[PDB]
Amino acid sequence: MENSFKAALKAGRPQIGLWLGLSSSYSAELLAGAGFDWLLIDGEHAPNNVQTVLTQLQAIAPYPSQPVVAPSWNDPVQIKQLLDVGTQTLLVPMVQNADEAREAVRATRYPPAGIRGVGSALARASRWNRIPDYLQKANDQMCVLVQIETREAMKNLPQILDVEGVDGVFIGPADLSADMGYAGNPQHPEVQAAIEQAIVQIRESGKAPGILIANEQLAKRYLELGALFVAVGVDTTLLARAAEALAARFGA
Amino acid sequence: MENSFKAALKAGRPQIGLWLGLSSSYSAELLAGAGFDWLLIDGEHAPNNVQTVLTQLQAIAPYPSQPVVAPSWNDPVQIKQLLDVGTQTLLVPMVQNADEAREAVRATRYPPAGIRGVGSALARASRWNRIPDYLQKANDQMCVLVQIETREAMKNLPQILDVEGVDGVFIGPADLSADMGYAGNPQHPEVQAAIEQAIVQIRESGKAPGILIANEQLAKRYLELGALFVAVGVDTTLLARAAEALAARFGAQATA
Amino acid sequence: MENSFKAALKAGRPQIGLWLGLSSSYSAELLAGAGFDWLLIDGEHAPNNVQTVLTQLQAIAPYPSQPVVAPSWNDPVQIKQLLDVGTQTLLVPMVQNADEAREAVRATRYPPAGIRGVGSALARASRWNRIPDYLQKANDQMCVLVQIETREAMKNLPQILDVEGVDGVFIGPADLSADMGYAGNPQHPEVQAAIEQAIVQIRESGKAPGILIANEQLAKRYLELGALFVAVGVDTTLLARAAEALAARFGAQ
Amino acid sequence: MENSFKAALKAGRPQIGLWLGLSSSYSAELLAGAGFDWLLIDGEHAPNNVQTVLTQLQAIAPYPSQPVVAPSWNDPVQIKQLLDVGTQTLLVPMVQNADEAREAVRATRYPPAGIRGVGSALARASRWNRIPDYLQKANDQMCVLVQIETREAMKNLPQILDVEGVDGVFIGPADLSADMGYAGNPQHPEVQAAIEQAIVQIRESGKAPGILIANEQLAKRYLELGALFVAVGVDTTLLARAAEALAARFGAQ
Amino acid sequence: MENSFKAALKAGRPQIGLWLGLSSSYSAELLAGAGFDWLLIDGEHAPNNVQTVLTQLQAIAPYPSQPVVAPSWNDPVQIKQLLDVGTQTLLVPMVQNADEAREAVRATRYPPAGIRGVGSALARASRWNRIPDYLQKANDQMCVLVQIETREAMKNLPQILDVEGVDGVFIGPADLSADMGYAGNPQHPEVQAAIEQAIVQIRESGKAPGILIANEQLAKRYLELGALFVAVGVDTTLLARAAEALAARFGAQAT
Amino acid sequence: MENSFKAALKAGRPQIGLWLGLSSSYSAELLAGAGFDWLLIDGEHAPNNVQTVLTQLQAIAPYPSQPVVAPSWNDPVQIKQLLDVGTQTLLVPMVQNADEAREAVRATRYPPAGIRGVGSALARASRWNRIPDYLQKANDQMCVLVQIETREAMKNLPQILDVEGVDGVFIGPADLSADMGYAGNPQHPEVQAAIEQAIVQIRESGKAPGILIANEQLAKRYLELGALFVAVGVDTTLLARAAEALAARFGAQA
Ligand SMILES: [Ca+2]
Ligand SMILES: [Ca+2]
Ligand SMILES: [Ca+2]
Ligand SMILES: [Ca+2]
Ligand SMILES: [Ca+2]
Ligand SMILES: [Co+2]
Ligand SMILES: [Co+2]
Ligand SMILES: [Co+2]
Ligand SMILES: [Co+2]
Ligand SMILES: [Co+2]
Ligand SMILES: [Co+2]
Repeated sequence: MENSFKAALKAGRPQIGLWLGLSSSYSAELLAGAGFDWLLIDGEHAPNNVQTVLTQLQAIAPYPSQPVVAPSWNDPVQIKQLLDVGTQTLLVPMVQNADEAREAVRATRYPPAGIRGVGSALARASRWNRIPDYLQKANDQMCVLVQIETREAMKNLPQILDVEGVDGVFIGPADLSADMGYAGNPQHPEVQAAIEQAIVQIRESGKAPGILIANEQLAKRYLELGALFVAVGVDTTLLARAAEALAARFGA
Repeated sequence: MENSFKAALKAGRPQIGLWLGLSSSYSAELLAGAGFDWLLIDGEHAPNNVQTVLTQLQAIAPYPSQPVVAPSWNDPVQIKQLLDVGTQTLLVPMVQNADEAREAVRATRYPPAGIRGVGSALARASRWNRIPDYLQKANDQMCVLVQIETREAMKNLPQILDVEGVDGVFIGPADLSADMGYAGNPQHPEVQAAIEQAIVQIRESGKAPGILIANEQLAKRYLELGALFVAVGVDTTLLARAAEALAARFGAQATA
Repeated sequence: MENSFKAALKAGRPQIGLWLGLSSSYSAELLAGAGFDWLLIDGEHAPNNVQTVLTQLQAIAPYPSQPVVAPSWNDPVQIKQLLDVGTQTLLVPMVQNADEAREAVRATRYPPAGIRGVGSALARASRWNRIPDYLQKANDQMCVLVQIETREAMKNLPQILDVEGVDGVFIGPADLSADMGYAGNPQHPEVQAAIEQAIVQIRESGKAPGILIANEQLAKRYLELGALFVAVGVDTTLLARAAEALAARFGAQ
Repeated sequence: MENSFKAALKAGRPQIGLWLGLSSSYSAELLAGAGFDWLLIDGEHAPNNVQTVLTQLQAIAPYPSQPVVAPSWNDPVQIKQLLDVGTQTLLVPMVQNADEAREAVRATRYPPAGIRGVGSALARASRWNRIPDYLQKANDQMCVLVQIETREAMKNLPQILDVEGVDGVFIGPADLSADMGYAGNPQHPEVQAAIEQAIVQIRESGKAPGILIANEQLAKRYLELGALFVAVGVDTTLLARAAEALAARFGAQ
Repeated sequence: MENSFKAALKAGRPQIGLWLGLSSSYSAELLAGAGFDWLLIDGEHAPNNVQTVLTQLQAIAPYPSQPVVAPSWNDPVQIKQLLDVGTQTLLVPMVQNADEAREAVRATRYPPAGIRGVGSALARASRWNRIPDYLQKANDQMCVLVQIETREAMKNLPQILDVEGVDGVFIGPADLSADMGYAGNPQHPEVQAAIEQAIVQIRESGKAPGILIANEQLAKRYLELGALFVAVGVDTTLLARAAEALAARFGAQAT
Repeated sequence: MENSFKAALKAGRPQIGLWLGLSSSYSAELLAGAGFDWLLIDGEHAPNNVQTVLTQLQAIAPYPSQPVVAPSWNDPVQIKQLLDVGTQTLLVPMVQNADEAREAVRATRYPPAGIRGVGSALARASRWNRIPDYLQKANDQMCVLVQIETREAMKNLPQILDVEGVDGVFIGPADLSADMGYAGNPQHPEVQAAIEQAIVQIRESGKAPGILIANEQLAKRYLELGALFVAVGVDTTLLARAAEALAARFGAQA
């Protein structure tokens, strides 16, 4: 049950990812064979739930690409449910301060380190108790990534980076650009300045920076600045744009 | 992406609705062709979730009937999710005061006007970013309808009616009659007085009054008093009652 | 595991039914409480499969109303599958002659009386072998109903009524009226003559006549002539027409 | 509408249960015929939601075994939704004190007794308004069981037992053992001591004690100590362990 | 209930299509807004059934793109079922001769023209009997497209082209190339020759030629030769190829 | 994409299986970790279809246990569909003679060897065209097992064994006992005699015998006789019987 994504990040190995919003275990398997280091199953902005996360985890399982899951909110209940179907790496939206970051971490750990609910007998996570000593091994293989997505989050970043158990800090540019007054224009220089400053600040604390960006040149820039988990595209967009451009080339 | 239901309410055009509790994209399509101005996908009291709301929206889409969604609660996370699958008109249950009404409005609006989370590449709402100016146009096409459903809510109605972004106020007679101590009996005179008083107060404010009522004579009365979005039946009831009546017209059979 | 629909046909007690085409286990439950003697899960003209039939059977189970299933065709493999999920009364479409009726019967019976495939350990039908002597009891609780739906079938009614194991013969007025040249108009005198003649003919053989008809006055006539399983409405129609009438009472009118 | 699990509880009848985590209406039906007094549909630790709870309730309905549902948390909204699809017995997780217990009770009762939202017309719970007088009878048929799963809850037990409407108090050994420093080892003597003490307090207060324990010898011990709703197995475990043993018997030794 | 795809083929307006194998009503909607003239819901080689076809038809409905459905075989029962959920254009696989083509036609028509079973009260196709005189109007709005996919079928093309109610003839290049001994790869001179001669012959008969090909240069060539329904890509391929190229630009490789 | 089950049978290595009729990708995963050599997804007597077969194959994929699928009938179209979602080993019910065996084989092979329809671009089987030279390599990794389940099939067994592409012959005791006149009692000596004779006959032709039997003593005997793919239990039975026995230990009375 070693979490290989977590190990790679701790080792400073950059991981290239794809964001999955098609909410299908079928297209998930198709994309699991595409060569990405990680895949993000989006429970916040795509029509996923615990049940569809489960089937996408099952589809992805035999492939080299590692799954990461975003809950719809920093909710300990939903987090519990996602961990039990086998989620080991979690990308938590809208973490605004160190207290919220701490609660995200505590939501993933069994007592006394946290408040994760115990139900190993019926969890896929323990393979229904086939994994020996699962309850003693689980906490150390959880990888908690928190999203900073507002000015308020930026103010609290130094404190957030001091929270033990926060393995990575992810910058959400859509939300950040909107909160900064540039909605839909994360490429704006003021937003970019905040993003670059944050990436360096995160890496400088010895934690892993991450980000999603559709511009491949920006993605390379962030990697140069020390980003360690970079999502470089989104499935819905890849499909829609490729389809539209094809139709257009035939005058449809 | 302009919200035609919102525009109709703003113009003062009465809209006749059916409540959908069958939680099926199939029956949703069947009912979408029946001639209603609006259909309510009930996420509060029917076994719906974000995924089933999506398929019902897809089913209804080619028809003129406009979808409205009731979330299970005034919860910004659920509202975010419903909006991203394409919900533009929301009927929020159990809005008790103007602070709650304001929170419902803010949940539907992107910053700085609200706290709606941004995920347009993934959203049916933006047609997966096919709408270039989606983020700039979205707020103005959201239609927030708040349900007042308790004695407490009725006391707060004047302040609720001043909340910018509340486009309509809907009276929920089942919850209201129960809160008033008349469960299952909205026909009661004290309940009817609170309802009529509320419709008139809403009307005078310039916002749209709405209500659900299965009694067609009451429905007509409410429309006469100025109600602008009136749901006049429920799919489960229509089906059950028509089926029960039909079986009964044949009754028990003689053994021969 | 007694087939009470079958027993009622044998008692001579007419059974009033509703046709289910909403293809939902939720609306199936709602309608199971509506007071019908039987409910037809339509696998031919509604978007059902073996899986949705199963969930509809589960939904209906605690209610008095008895389920009947129409497969999409007289196909022994599909029939095998529907029986294993627990179907005991079948309404087979487009049965054109005695050969086809015999094949429908044999599809429902274990050897040597037929060719039903054996898989009781897996089957809801046996409650996963919880029911003792299931394999020895099952054949006799099957109720085979065959639809006659064309001029050819009507012509061949006498041979069909001689088939052992055919418990009832059901007239399908939509397909019949179309085949007769009156599509959409089963109320045509020529179609009604064929229907009434058939009902009497079936009644006389000792087998049960059945029919689906949305006109209530016609239904009462068919009952008067001896019909024993009469479906008197369709869920999709009841809902659609009720919704439409309601909207209209508030529209232009 | 009569809640027979609640009735049994009030009569002091010990009820033997099976925990369901397979999240399937198909295996639910198979297990509903197995002879258990009750079945726990786990909304907290199995991949269930309101919709799958509904289908499992429909599957279980015609059997004697009574359903109990664990919501994922003490959340009035989820509780409202679970009640409307027909849940009458709730096993609420992580109830830490008396205030939380009272809020669980209030979430199940209509005004003016509580805050349960009213939507009887489209609820399976009322059979779509086919149950009279549903709204007047519903509150009394709700059965609220609260789970005590931490040292804090154990400390607060005396006060929790004083909450009207709490019909039963359930000890969660997995969560309790972890909270006490023995994760994966509820067998441990000190955990056992805490469990046995709680059962006594509960029984002596006049409320029903409950527990889940897969070790049958410990189950029988808890029953002897006065526990009244005891879940003695988990479907996933029964299936996994049985399959593993079968495979191993055909492998080396 | 007017079948506009049929009307386009009859008018000689070339229709550009995309093949749908993702078997999802969600991606079907996303693709329905991409600007194609038609979309093929593949019930033969993708994990679809009558129920999933229905949901895809519903997702596609409000968009201009017209749905076409390939059943898994020329089976009148499956055809009956597909039609009742609202399919009006069928792409029937492995039609080998004129008799089989005629049987495909008859499966889509009510008596006396065919053997389609009558179930209009519960069919989406009639909008649950809201379309007045549906039973009298339905036949003329059915569009039957037959796939020729073997050397035998190619030999029988002249006779297949003489079958009334066959509105179009589609060449299946993967199956045809396999039958010709090229193991599913149609990019050989002799396969191309067979395809091109067939397109010309179909068009000269006054029927619509169709084809699926992922190579855009070949698609353009087939349009130049008179093909009227050309599918120019497959959803699974577009997605897989787009994703793999993207990973490869960051060094991430699956090859 | 090598079929390891097929290779095992060829090598004469016995494979222990579990029959899956719970029709769930969730329980399929749970049972995939249980230690079996193979798992039978039953499309004939459990409520499965191509779509549910697909999700069970996906669930099973990262485990050692190899999937086998039983179609509902020897139907080329259904076989085509099952193969495209990734099925490589088929257990075909009610194969009665050599013509039927030969047609099962042809249904699994691309031309010229068979009539399997070509749709590689959208098949999980080819992993959407990532498996190089899939169409050229697919035929040799297909494993065709035919079920003999009637007296007629028994009579025709020698010719069935003489059809190339038939990799294994499976005896279906429930159907066979019924056709023989002992419905529900496979244990009857006359059925057992037929079964044992068939097993030796299959082994002697060089091909792999298989059977399903829930009685573990009988299973061991069939293995001793040279059966090479033996299913020793059924998921639904395992679960129902274990649950019932548990309830009964606490007082449950029928
Ligand atoms: Ca510090
Ligand atoms: Ca514009
Ligand atoms: Ca009756
Ligand atoms: Ca000609
Ligand atoms: Ca070879
Ligand atoms: Co964000
Ligand atoms: Co209300
Ligand atoms: Co008919
Ligand atoms: Co617990
Ligand atoms: Co082809
Ligand atoms: Co068999």
